Amino acid sequence: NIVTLTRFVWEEGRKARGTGEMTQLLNSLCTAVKAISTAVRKAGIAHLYGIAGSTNVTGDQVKKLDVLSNDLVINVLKSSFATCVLVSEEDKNAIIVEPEKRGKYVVCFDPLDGSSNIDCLVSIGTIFGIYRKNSTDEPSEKDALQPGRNLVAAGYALYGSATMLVLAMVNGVNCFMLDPAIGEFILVDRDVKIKKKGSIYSINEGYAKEFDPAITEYIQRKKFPPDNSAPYGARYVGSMVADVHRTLVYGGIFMYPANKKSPKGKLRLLYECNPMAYVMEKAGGLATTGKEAVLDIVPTDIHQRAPIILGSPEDVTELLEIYQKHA
Amino acid sequence: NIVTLTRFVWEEGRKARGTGEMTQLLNSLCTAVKAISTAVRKAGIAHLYGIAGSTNVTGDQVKKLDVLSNDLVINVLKSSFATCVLVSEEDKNAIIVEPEKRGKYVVCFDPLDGSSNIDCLVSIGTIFGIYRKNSTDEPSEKDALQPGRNLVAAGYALYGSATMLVLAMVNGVNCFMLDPAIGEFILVDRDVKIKKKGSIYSINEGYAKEFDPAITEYIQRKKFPPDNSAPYGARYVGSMVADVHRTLVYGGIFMYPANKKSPKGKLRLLYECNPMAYVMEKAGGLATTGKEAVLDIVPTDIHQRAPIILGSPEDVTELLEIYQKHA
Amino acid sequence: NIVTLTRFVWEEGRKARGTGEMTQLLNSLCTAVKAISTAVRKAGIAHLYGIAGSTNVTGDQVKKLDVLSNDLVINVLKSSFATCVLVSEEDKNAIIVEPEKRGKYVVCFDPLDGSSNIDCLVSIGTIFGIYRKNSTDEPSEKDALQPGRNLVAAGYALYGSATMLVLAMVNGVNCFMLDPAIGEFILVDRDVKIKKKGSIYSINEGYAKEFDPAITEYIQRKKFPPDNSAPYGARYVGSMVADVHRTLVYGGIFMYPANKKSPKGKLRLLYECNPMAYVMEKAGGLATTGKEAVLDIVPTDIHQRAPIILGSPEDVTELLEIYQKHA
Amino acid sequence: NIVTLTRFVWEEGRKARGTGEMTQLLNSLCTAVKAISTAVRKAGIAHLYGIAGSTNVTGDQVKKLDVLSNDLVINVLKSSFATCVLVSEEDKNAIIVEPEKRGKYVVCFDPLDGSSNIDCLVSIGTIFGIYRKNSTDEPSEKDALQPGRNLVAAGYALYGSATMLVLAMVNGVNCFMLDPAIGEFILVDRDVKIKKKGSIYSINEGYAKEFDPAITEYIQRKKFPPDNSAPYGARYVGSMVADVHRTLVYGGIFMYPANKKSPKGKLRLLYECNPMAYVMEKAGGLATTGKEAVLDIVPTDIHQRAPIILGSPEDVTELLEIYQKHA
Ligand SMILES: Nc1ncnc2c1ncn2[C@@H]1O[C@H](COP(=O)(O)O)[C@@H](O)[C@H]1O
Ligand SMILES: Nc1ncnc2c1ncn2[C@@H]1O[C@H](COP(=O)(O)O)[C@@H](O)[C@H]1O
Ligand SMILES: Nc1ncnc2c1ncn2[C@@H]1O[C@H](COP(=O)(O)O)[C@@H](O)[C@H]1O
Ligand SMILES: Nc1ncnc2c1ncn2[C@@H]1O[C@H](COP(=O)(O)O)[C@@H](O)[C@H]1O
Ligand SMILES: O=P(O)(O)OC[C@H]1O[C@](O)(CO)[C@@H](O)[C@@H]1O
Ligand SMILES: O=P(O)(O)OC[C@H]1O[C@](O)(CO)[C@@H](O)[C@@H]1O
Ligand SMILES: O=P(O)(O)OC[C@H]1O[C@](O)(CO)[C@@H](O)[C@@H]1O
Ligand SMILES: O=P(O)(O)OC[C@H]1O[C@](O)(CO)[C@@H](O)[C@@H]1O
Ligand SMILES: [Mg+2]
Ligand SMILES: [Mg+2]
Ligand SMILES: [Mg+2]
Ligand SMILES: [Mg+2]
Ligand SMILES: [Mg+2]
Ligand SMILES: [Mg+2]
Ligand SMILES: [Mg+2]
Ligand SMILES: [Mg+2]
Repeated sequence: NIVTLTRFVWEEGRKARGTGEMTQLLNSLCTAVKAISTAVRKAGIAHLYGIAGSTNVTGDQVKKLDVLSNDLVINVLKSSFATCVLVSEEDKNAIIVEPEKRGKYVVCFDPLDGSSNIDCLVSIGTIFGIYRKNSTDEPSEKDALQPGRNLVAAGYALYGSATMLVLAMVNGVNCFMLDPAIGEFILVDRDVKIKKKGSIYSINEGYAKEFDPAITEYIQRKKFPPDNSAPYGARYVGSMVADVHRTLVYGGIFMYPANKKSPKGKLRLLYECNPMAYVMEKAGGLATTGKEAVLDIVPTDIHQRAPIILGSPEDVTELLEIYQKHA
Repeated sequence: NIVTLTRFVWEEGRKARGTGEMTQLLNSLCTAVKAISTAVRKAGIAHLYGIAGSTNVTGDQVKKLDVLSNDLVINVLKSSFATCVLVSEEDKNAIIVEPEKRGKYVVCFDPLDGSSNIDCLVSIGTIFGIYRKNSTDEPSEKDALQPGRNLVAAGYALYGSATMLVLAMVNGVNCFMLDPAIGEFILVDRDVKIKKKGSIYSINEGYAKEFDPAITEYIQRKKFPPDNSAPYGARYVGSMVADVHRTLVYGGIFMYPANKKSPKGKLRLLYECNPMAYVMEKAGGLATTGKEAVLDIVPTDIHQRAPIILGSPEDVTELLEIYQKHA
Repeated sequence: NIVTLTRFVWEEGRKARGTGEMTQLLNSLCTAVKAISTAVRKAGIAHLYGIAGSTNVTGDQVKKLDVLSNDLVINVLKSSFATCVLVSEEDKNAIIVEPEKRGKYVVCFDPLDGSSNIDCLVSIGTIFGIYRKNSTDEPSEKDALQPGRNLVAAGYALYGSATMLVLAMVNGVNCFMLDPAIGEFILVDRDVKIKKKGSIYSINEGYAKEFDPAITEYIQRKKFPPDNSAPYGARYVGSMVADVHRTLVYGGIFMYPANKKSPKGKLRLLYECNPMAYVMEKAGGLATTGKEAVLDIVPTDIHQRAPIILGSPEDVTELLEIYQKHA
Repeated sequence: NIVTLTRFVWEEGRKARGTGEMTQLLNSLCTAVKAISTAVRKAGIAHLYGIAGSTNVTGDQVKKLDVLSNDLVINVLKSSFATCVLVSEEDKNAIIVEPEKRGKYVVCFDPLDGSSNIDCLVSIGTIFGIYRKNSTDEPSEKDALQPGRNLVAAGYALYGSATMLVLAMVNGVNCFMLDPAIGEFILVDRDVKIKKKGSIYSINEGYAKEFDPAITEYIQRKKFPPDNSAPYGARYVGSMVADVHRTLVYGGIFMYPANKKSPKGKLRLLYECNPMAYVMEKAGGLATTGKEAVLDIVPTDIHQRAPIILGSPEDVTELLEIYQKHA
């Protein structure tokens, strides 16, 4: 028996006795992701470039891709009827859903992540996190400011060589590969577990001059092992979604620590760090700032940043013990 | 006035006064590339997972994406009628073409490069180079041992967020985007030129402990600019096709130098290094082992390796100077 | 707000307070239909024809299309968990679903209809009818033998110039167009109503010599109107699904009356006539044998045939009154 | 050994000693055909219905499939560099090509035929014919008034259950299936020949009351064979492209004779009748007005109509005899 994304969420929803609202919300993400995937893959681009003449639009319009993604995501989510608040990376303010379309779920998302790789055609993706609304108050920003630990579902779509959607929930992590011939995601990996230990480390070493001594020491150790084993390989694609997926699936460690340009980290906590930390923990892995668990942080700004270290438990831990040794 | 790959090749053929044999060869390759693209993006994956039933099969028994790619290329090329010898990464020996199907061209390719990335869905590609056959004697392996300087055409397809075909000939480098809705590459970037100086460096820093002193000095300068300029950023996807493409388009440098466990470099001369050296030079860049232009090596074995450093002219030149300083 | 098939069935299901089982069953048809559509449209056919060599399958296998369709349909339905009995046109016996996968719904279907048009590439389609199981007995054939009037949902997919899925239920008829770029059906026509009267008649006149006098008289009247208006146009595609859809959407009348080769009609009652009659009545139209309503017939053979006349009410009626005038 | 349309055209070009101008012309058409196909099958229809938002628009304001088709064809042909005059169904006057873009070929086409079928999703097609330019004077409309006998190439694309391109030249008719997964037509039927005698007749029987006596006699014989043979079956899709294709492949006859409200027939000479007459004759069939081979008419107006009867040689001959018997 083959399992499709659609069927899988449905089955899970019954097991959990849902009213179906969260299930429709998930079905809606899928749609969004398929629509983004098709755009990213450049289908229909011959029109932009004149295959039918440059007479095609009467006035002004073409779209950047992340603008489009954002529109797809927002619009599909509202149409779901499952949400009351949304937080996009592209909006200075939480969007609040009209009462007619208002469900009970808060959704944080990065509609298109890894934009310095968009032009060079490198892997890019979409990041999401779902919360249940925890107040009887009219829906506002505060509803989005919960710790990642209160997540009900999270995950990401990866537009790589193929398109994959990874979904994490209370019971674990599942991967579905998009079949673009029939528009259906297919469970291809079930209940995924990251290796305890890894052989790849992933960090942008260009900030070498600004790392703290923990990260400096750890990096040396990945390259000149004290036990004299083979040094870790290094991979940094530059798209968080890509680097984290490879981390999930081959194991190892991903790092985006604090900097002078950012002393608080670069990556966003609501819609980059959190969901990626939820996925890592559901899969037997760790996600820390160096000092504490990403999921336990209570945000104050929807666009707050945080340092993030995630990956195999022995690897992350090894770095936590350096921070400890140092403090 | 939209220019598709087929038209462009056709015209370039006219200007060259071609017999039309090479043009057909290139048309053939486009077709191989669109076919691999669809396979890589997993159209019809649902059949492999029993959508239609017939579910005994999913086991370690069926054709890998890398093997499929190879077959597509060999067959689509032979069917061209323009080739007499092919070299593939995936075969110990050059394939001699059937006298009946024979043509003058010699083709070296890597049907699918970046196979450490395959399972994690990161970008992967196809690299190729085309030579004119030098001797009059029967077609034999040694027809492929010609230095890169002799390349009549060379380039690659990147399967990334989108699929792209980059093609370099005597008079420049051009980029064509695959519109998978119609099966057609659209020229999106004409006569491409790499910038003189980038701000990104690409290398696997995990081999730090095997690096020669110049590579070592070089990295340091990128991190701690002795002149106080901004430090370069780092990127290493792990797929040559992707790292190189980014280098073409954003500028900067890409390096797979010799190291102790790879005393000759790891990347293959005939179908990885030469193809990308040719693109880089046709685009105003450099490609060097550290002591010598890659294109000038006289090859001695079809699977020979070479150290390769390629990218923007100023960034390669700076490194070469370091190499000179280490006499 | 755009409505997708998925969302539409969901919304309807809640309104009707379903446990969701019938809703998953519908979601499962969709999938099946997308999969059939992609096959029919010939995607991936380059493999059959050797694009990768004729070395591709080790032993014996390619599939006819209606065989495939059948496998898709059966397998997707079982996987739904919504069914206990299925009746395919391709199976001499009702399939009975294993108790582990056994839902409460009986499904009758023609997996691929219009097969004399398959080779000439004319429009083809899939026909379905859903019943609720009406016994507390272990599920057997008798569960499929209900009159069309006990239908809970029915409809068809059309693989024409575009692919459309038409769905009828207690409350009416809705059309969704397949967007093959993102694999999603889009409500494009809502609550469809056939015209009271039409200007097209549709019958295979080649059986002229064997019609009864009712049909003979009616045909003359469509061609030499007694009121002297313009004669109806004639259309017979040869695929029931195509002729009936055009009937639904432009109005008029479709006929496949009794014959000597068939004195009982050609078309099958469980999975051709019934669903097509349910769709016609939900849309303000009529479906008769000449003597009685198709939906009211209680079948005795799952593969029983019946005469069928359907289309605009004034048109069908005009023919009923000829039968009456004659009897 | 798989043969794609591009290869086939290329070779036929070699054998013909072509300049390669006509070959490019045909390549261009393939590209137009794949583009219309995608549009007809409704990829990206979700955008027209506000998936991405921007929902003011769906109203009677945006480009019809028929207009889009026309633009694709004109532009893709002009970009060929092989044409000096085009005739389209959709334009009152021939389009003269810009001297800069000029070539020797004259092209008559029907970008989208069967528009009464468009809304019901029944098959529709694109018909074309190519002439060599006869005079030396400036390119003008009258360059298109050449009898069909002069056609250098002719054929059509059928958008049906699958998309097909049928192409007839001096040395035969071949059929190529579009694999929309890779954007490539595959030759599936080589040197096609219509059978001598079919058992299907195609006509709009609704015009019975305007039919000339021979057509009338003819129909009767198909229904009541005076020799007691089996009666022919009837089929009339309503789209010339589909009815004709079926005629090519199953055999039999297709008829649009003159009738009183269409005293000259309805179908257009330059871009409907000639293109299909040429295919039929190159395939061993006949095409006649009833008194004269269609290809021999000297046309006098680019939108002139003609009565046309085409199909198997025995079935056309039988009808012609009836016409002779009516002196
Ligand atoms: N598809 C699903 N998968 C897993 N849990 C679900 C699903 N649907 C609902 N639930 C659980 O039930 C809770 C209430 O669902 P709902 O009743 O739709 O708001 C959710 O917050 C989930 O924890
Ligand atoms: N499409 C083309 N683009 C650029 N150069 C070409 C093309 N076709 C042929 N040539 C040049 O002309 C030489 C002979 O062409 P051919 O007769 O096809 O072998 C080739 O080796 C190329 O150097
Ligand atoms: N998606 C739906 N649309 C319309 N009616 C439905 C739907 N789902 C369930 N129902 C109605 O509720 C009945 C019981 O549904 P179920 O509880 O799924 O067996 C069905 O037989 C339908 O009449
Ligand atoms: N691809 C082709 N297939 C068949 N005949 C061709 C082809 N190309 C050219 N010809 C024949 O040669 C003539 C001159 O070709 P051209 O130089 O392309 O105008 C054409 O009018 C055709 O009759
Ligand atoms: O170039 P930098 O500073 O390493 O940042 C790249 C990071 O930025 C992001 O685009 C988020 O801004 C991530 O996808 C990625 O990890
Ligand atoms: O893991 P390493 O040693 O850095 O290798 C990366 C290189 O591996 C290769 O796959 C070797 O073919 C290249 O595509 C890529 O540049
Ligand atoms: O050629 P005939 O006898 O008119 O039958 C065609 C009919 O047969 C069917 O294929 C069902 O067998 C219908 O789709 C269609 O209406
Ligand atoms: O409805 P009628 O008069 O039979 O016309 C059918 C004919 O109409 C046309 O659309 C006229 O272009 C043809 O495609 C088709 O053969
Ligand atoms: Mg973003
Ligand atoms: Mg981001
Ligand atoms: Mg390689
Ligand atoms: Mg390889
Ligand atoms: Mg059938
Ligand atoms: Mg049938
Ligand atoms: Mg027409
Ligand atoms: Mg037209």
